[PDB]
Amino acid sequence: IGKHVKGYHYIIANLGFTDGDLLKIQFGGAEVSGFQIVDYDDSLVSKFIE
Amino acid sequence: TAINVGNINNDKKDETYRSLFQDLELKKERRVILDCERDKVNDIVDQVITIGKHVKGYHYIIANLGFTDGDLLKIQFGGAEVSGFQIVDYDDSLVSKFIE
Repeated sequence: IGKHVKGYHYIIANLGFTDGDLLKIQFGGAEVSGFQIVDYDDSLVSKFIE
Repeated sequence: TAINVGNINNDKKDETYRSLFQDLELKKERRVILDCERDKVNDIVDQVITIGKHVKGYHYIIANLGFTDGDLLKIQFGGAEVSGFQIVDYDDSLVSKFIE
């Protein structure tokens, strides 16, 4: 329905932002904020992901 | 505003396409004609949905004899008007006896 252009602004209220597929609205123009408890940038998780 | 969309490789396809509509944003272009092979249509249609240039305000014209031969249900609920051309009439009884 196209309600993701520049003007809308969504909030993902779970501790897993990068856990689901979100590239789909990566270029729509709307803003998207979320929460991440598993910081894939932390060193321990990087050795885990490998 | 004729833009040669033909010469593009597949690896840098997403970059030159957003840059094509940030070049179509200079003119605030809301009316676009495609006139391309049916395969290159669905590629163009897809990137259009990702940037969001299919809501109420845009109008596309598909210049090929295969309007219903591609997928149109995707850009069916955005808001933009879309037009094209069809040669195969699926309401005629001759094609009906052929489709059956």
